[PDB]
Amino acid sequence: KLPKPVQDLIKMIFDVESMKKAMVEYEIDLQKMPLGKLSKRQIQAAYSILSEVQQAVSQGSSDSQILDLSNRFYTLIPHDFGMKKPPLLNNADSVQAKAEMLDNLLDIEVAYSLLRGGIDVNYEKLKTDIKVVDRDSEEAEIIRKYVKNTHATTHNAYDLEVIDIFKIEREGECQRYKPFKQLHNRRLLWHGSRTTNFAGILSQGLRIAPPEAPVTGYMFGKGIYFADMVSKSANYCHTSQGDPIGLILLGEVALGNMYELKHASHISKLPKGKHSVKGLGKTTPDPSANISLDGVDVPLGTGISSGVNDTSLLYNEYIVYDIAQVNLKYLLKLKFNFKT
Ligand SMILES: COC(=O)c1cnc(N2CCN(C(=O)c3ccc(-c4nc5cccc(C(N)=O)c5[nH]4)cc3)CC2)nc1
Repeated sequence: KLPKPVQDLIKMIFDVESMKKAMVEYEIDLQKMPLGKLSKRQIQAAYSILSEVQQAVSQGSSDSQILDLSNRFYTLIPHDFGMKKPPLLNNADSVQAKAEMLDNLLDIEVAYSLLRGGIDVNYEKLKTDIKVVDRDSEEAEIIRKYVKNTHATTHNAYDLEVIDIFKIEREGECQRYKPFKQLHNRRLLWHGSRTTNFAGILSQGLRIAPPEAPVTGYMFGKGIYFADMVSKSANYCHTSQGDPIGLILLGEVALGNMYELKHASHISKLPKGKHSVKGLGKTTPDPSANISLDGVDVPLGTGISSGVNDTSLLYNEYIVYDIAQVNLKYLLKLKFNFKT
């Protein structure tokens, strides 16, 4: 009954094929730990094992206090390690991969638990209004200016192809966002993610990392992270040429007084007065070219110098610390054409 490209979208983000493939990747044992068996106790409780483990990554527990811990992680999240003894979780390079693993499992769990309980039926459980923006229109044309124009040259692994442009209103967000709709400095910014996560995103909104989750890797702490160049968000689609179709959001995020840092602070509470963090990049879109939809900054100028030496970022990052500061506006279906 819905339009074709929206029916395809729901078959993309509820594809049980993708989910199983994403666990064979992470070397999870699907015999002991199938899709159904993924519960929310475990991921929180696995995260928990990546408190204590990290809680002795800087002291370095010693195997007397590591082995048992590194062990007790595999009780809940079993793995299938070829023929080589299980990689012992005793470094921050290891706990990174596992941090990103549970980060993904959590939304794969959301996707199943929605599909399993009670393609128009799966649309219902996304609790999101999904409407097609039409190619030839203007709304269509200023989204494409932004995608072609703010492609960064450091990101030369792919050309960016727009397939479908959807308009999105998640149930309850409009109300949640009224308080921040009157805040100054509001931007339509990019947010990329794995398509296995999008079941979780559309249904639950963009969340901040749970408190059980590790220290660092989080440059500007546990917040919702946006970019102004599509490439930077495009990269967190983690698409191979095996699966060359990604999903990237546009968000209205109400940034207000941006706290402007040029190196990592694990920001735990924002300064009285500040509403977001702005990681200052080397390159920033032509601020000349910044356009205005409905009292929202659409920064779609091409890359020029910010002029700003003495940053650890090649490109800007926006972070909020309140889920209510985001109001998701569009969802884009992209093809990744690769260059080698
Ligand atoms: C053990 O400590 C470590 O060394 C370590 C631990 N954990 C880690 N890691 C696990 C925890 N980490 C994250 O969940 C994380 C992932 C993505 C971003 C992010 N940044 C963005 C900037 C602009 C736009 C976007 C976007 N998606 O549009 C951005 N997304 C941020 C954080 C980070 C990686 N890495 C290292």
